[PDB]
Amino acid sequence: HYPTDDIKIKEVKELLPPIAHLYELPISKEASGLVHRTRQEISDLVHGRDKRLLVIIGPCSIHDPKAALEYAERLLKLRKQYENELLIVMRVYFEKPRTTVGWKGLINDPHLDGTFDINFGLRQARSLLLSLNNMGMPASTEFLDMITPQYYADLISWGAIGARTTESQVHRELASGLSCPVGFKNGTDGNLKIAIDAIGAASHSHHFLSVTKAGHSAIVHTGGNPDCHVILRGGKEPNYDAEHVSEAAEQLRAAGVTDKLMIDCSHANSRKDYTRQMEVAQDIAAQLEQDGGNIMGVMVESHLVEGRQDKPEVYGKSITDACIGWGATEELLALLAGANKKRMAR
Amino acid sequence: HYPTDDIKIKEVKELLPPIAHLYELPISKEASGLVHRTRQEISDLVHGRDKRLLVIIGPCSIHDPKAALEYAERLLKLRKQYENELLIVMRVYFEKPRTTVGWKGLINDPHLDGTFDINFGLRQARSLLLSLNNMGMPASTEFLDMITPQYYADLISWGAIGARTTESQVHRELASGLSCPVGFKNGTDGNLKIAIDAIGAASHSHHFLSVTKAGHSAIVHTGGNPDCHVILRGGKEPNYDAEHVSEAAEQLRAAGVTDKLMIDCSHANSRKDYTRQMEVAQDIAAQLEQDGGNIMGVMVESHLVEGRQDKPEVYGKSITDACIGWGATEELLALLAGANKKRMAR
Amino acid sequence: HYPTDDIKIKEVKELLPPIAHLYELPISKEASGLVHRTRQEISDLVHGRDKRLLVIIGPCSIHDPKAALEYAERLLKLRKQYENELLIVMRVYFEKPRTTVGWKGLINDPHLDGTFDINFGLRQARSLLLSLNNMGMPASTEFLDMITPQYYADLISWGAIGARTTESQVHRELASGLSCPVGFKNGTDGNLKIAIDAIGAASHSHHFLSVTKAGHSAIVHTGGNPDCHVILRGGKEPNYDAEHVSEAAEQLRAAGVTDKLMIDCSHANSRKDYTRQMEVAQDIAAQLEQDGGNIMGVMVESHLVEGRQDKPEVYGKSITDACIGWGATEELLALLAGANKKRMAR
Amino acid sequence: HYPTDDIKIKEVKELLPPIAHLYELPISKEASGLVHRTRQEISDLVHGRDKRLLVIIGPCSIHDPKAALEYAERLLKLRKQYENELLIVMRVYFEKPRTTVGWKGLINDPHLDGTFDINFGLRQARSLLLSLNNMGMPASTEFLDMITPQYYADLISWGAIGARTTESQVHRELASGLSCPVGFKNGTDGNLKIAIDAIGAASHSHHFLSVTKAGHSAIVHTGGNPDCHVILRGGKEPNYDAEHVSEAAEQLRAAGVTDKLMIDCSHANSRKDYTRQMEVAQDIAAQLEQDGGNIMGVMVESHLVEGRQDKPEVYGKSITDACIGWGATEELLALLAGANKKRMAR
Ligand SMILES: N[C@@H](Cc1ccc(O)cc1)C(=O)O
Ligand SMILES: N[C@@H](Cc1ccc(O)cc1)C(=O)O
Ligand SMILES: N[C@@H](Cc1ccc(O)cc1)C(=O)O
Ligand SMILES: N[C@@H](Cc1ccc(O)cc1)C(=O)O
Ligand SMILES: [Mn+2]
Ligand SMILES: [Mn+2]
Ligand SMILES: [Mn+2]
Ligand SMILES: [Mn+2]
Repeated sequence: HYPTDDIKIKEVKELLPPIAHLYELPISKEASGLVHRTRQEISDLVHGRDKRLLVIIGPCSIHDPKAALEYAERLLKLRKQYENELLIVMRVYFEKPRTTVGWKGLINDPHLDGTFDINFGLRQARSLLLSLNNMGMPASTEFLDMITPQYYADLISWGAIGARTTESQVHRELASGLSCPVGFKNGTDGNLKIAIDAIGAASHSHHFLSVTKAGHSAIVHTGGNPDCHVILRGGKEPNYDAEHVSEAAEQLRAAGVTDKLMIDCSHANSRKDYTRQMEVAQDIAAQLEQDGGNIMGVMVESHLVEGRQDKPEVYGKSITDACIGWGATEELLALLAGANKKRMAR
Repeated sequence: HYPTDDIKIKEVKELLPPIAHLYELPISKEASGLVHRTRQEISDLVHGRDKRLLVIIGPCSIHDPKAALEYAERLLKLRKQYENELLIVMRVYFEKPRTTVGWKGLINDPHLDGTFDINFGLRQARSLLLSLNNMGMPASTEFLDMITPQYYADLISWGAIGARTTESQVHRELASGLSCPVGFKNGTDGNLKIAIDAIGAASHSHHFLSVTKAGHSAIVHTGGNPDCHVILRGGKEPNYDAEHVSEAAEQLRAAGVTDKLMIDCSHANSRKDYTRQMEVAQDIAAQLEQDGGNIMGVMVESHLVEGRQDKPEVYGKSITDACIGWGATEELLALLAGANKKRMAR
Repeated sequence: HYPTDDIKIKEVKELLPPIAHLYELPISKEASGLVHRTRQEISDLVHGRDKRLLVIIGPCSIHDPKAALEYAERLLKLRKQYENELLIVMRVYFEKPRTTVGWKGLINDPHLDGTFDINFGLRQARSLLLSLNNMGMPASTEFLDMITPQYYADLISWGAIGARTTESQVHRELASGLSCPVGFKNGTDGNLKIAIDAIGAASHSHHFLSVTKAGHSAIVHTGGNPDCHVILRGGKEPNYDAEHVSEAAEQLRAAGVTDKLMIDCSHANSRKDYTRQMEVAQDIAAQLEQDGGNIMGVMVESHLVEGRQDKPEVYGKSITDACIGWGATEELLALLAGANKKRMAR
Repeated sequence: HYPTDDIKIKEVKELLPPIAHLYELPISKEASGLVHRTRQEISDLVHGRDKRLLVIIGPCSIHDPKAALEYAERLLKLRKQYENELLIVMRVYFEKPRTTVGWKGLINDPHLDGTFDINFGLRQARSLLLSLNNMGMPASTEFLDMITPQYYADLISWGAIGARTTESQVHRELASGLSCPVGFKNGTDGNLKIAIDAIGAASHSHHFLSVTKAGHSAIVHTGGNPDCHVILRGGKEPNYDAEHVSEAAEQLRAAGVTDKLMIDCSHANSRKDYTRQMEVAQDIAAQLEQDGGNIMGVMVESHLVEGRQDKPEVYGKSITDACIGWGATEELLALLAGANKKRMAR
């Protein structure tokens, strides 16, 4: 026969199934309680029942777990300190999607050297998330595929579907069966309709393909996710100001979905310049003081150290998108806490 | 000890692995030969080694195998008759992605009644593709997820990644290991950079998660797909005309990827009107007559009977997007054949 | 770094999982009814609620399914005719365990030429069992390992654990979770304790290692099989006469298990002389006339044609142990039917 | 559709696949060398190329790994002390086969409380075996089924098939693909032919059903095991003396298999009284000092503290068959080393 199968495949390696990771790193009672509780709390924010600000804040991507747990220990103090004004949740993204050839994230390539030790990667990803939850810091992440969630979704209190996948039917179907609340980002060029469309789609029951905990191909029948919302992350032009929030909210009401939204201070809203995250946060603060009824959260890309680097030389310094440092982070959260205390008190 | 896992999952059900369907419906010598040959012949059009026009043509979605087989028998005659000018490959899409609630396609819901007998669907799909190839008709389809291809990619001569997934990293990774040439559509609002980037991305080696033929979770390390191209399919504005082809070509050369492209006569370029497909085809024909050096194919939604219908009452009429009928198909193909006969003789 | 794993293994090949066979050959409504009620009917014989005689009768091993179906259609007329006196179930054994190099049975080597096409054999075995049941003929078999049952046990009305495996803990555990009544044979040298112990063991809950329907290693927690009994099949000397029955009954009563047993007319009771099966059946008929309260069934090795052959040249003639032909079978059943008519009438 | 499938199954639970354990506890360089060499050294005894006595000695069953490690540390000193005369390998059996309801072993029930935590049991079993090998004590075990060996056979230098399974075709097939040398015991009533038949059978190639390292059902094709021998373990009467050895040797040569055998000092050769293990060993000693040409090994049930316990209330005390203590073990080994010194020196 002429060959027709796997013509462009170098290798297919079997993967340790989720149950193997679950046996080594079973979720503890206290992590279980933190996740259940934070999921519910976030849901209240999504549907306008509590007026705290959800703050998803942390590195662009995790490239070292030691630095991440160190970051978490500082953030934990602010989480407790601002607990009446803000619901702080740590951003634990293992990979930034990239068009150009480059590092594929911590799950994919934990040794940062192109050896793609994914079993170790997933094991590390789960270990980190259990430790964070065990210390009192809830975690959030981006789900890029339909398989990785079986390894650690049980430890995630909030999920994101990125700008590049919000329109994708299979990612919407995934979101409809995710145990956590989910935010959908507007398209890379500013299209908001696709995120509005996605919350619609994700609240309904769907079927997609994936694997069981034991690692076998299966059909997943989901119940719908009622806790979805939009994230404004800019486009050609930023979309974070009051007028864009207003238009967005009107559109969400017309589609019959939640008009409470998140604003990303990073990415195309900061123009890929980390020193502008603070500008976006200040405008949001202004919005919260005047009115700001439709804002329920913000996203901030933050690290121990500011900026970015191509190689992982410097500890707690991003190797993907540039972040603000810890000093600026304390400044940003004091401000948001300050502004939302006034909103909550009106 | 609060629950955190599969909170919004109604059911998970095991799927028959690929090997079960490969065991019952193994590829034949003839089907292997046709797939292999057709994939090569198409790559030749992609890289400009041959100036025949690839015509991806057939129903919007397959909802009846008998009608598809009948359609194929008619198309076969014209595939042979035009074989020196056109490379005709049947469209065999099992689903049409959509945002609203509705029929999820032949793989997901073969009984067209909401039972989701996916084991049956996947079986019928492979059976139809094996039959089409055995009769002399090569097939093409859209790959919407990372698992379904293990079940029938071996029977597919050309693959599409739709507008909604072209920017998705995991779909680009998938394309990088598909055995067939792959077309990337421009975004739903007419964005071409995502498809140009996708070609660049898919030519490189990647890892993604999927399942082995035996249905177990796995790491797939791909080789890169050197045979990818863009498909112009409209957006806010149609992009089929000479001026758009030339803008696209310029952008492709500047990214250092192939400047040969496909034009979808349907969907947003026809504005969802099936009678405008013939208009787009004539415009393409006129370009091939004048120059048209960057056009390597077209896409046409065609069935035995023209139009569309909500319920599958009429034999051979679409229940998804509207199609041209057999009569206009004959004329479209005869038009494109003659226009390309001239381009070829230059 | 020395190799320590799989030193003496030539190949490990993956099987189609049971779900693959179950999907091609699902159990029909009618086959389900037959299996359900025959298991119940037999259970009534084991615990003494009904005085009909279970007759397990058919070839030593199946090597041709067509002969087995032709055998089955003749036997069916007799199953119907003697249904008030005899409960006739066909023997569908796929393999005779042996010590010397030879044919490994219809599952292991369905093509009978040493190519070990196990996927094909499991398929053929299931199809044969399905067709038998669909025609009205219940089936029985011997379970030699802990994995093959997942492929066809749903089609089996009565099971044997052979003389060579009755003492094996893992086989006793299997029996404890088999859906059918099970007969255990006495040891090759005549030891009855191992079968009495086996019945005891198998009535309890156990755990044993096996495979799920999807083919994954699993732990099976069984509930106990309350329907087990012994089979007197001879030893150094035959054990079929009234004295031996009576000694067995007492021992059975002493271990507090059912004192109804089965007598195998073949094997070491006939001493591998198929013409003696008739004399064993005549002894049993006499016991039934006189009393025989502890007999609930008999086993008989029977085919279309008598004797045995080394190669499968002659149609419907055994390639394992020698069987009685069809004419002698008619006599034997008539003999047993008439005798038990009088036992039942008392 | 009446139910016919799994009627008497309480629960099917997925088991961690072997690879999961092999990932947490990979074999080390040193353990590899110890396993590889010992297997070769045993092969040499089996085939008469060295006259050292193989000594399989250790607890009847392991129920505490701390005690097993302490026992091993003491045994190691003797292993080295007597290395020129004896090859001391540790008995590391996890379960003892039972007809009556009892503790089902360390693998099945590591917590000694009916929780059947088999994943943990298998993990513990592997861990113990890896530790033993790491400190320089090779290990030996009974293989009771066709799945457990995938989890630790790589750490085993000698395997036993017990009296209850020696006649079993599937265990013979298992043995034919085991990396270690294998001993087959004579039947529980003293039948030697089954063990002689077993060696014959196990030296040829076989197919049996099992699971891959990845935990999926598979067809195993073995190469044959050339290193099998019998074990004399008594029956209705003891079989350990010169005249039973002589007669066994004769039947062995006559069947064209190795006439070197092992004698079990325990079980039916001791009358199930641990105090008579020594009297058996004294007889073997006398045989060696006169001739003892056919003896290549002995088997001894020994522990730190002598005797049995109904429940595990004491350190280093058997909870299954009764074992001689350390004192009696020092004396037995001295006796054997001394007698065998004399055999080796002529
Ligand atoms: N386990 C995920 C949902 C999920 C289920 C099955 C899958 O295959 C994938 C994802 C959660 O609890 O959110
Ligand atoms: N088998 C596909 C490539 C592929 C391989 C593995 C997967 O999991 C998915 C897709 C092809 O030949 O095109
Ligand atoms: N399926 C078997 C019982 C069984 C279940 C699991 C196994 O792994 C083996 C046997 C029956 O219906 O009798
Ligand atoms: N792994 C075993 C042999 C074996 C192989 C496969 C199995 O499924 C079972 C046992 C050994 O090395 O001795
Ligand atoms: Mn980022
Ligand atoms: Mn369409
Ligand atoms: Mn027989
Ligand atoms: Mn013992």
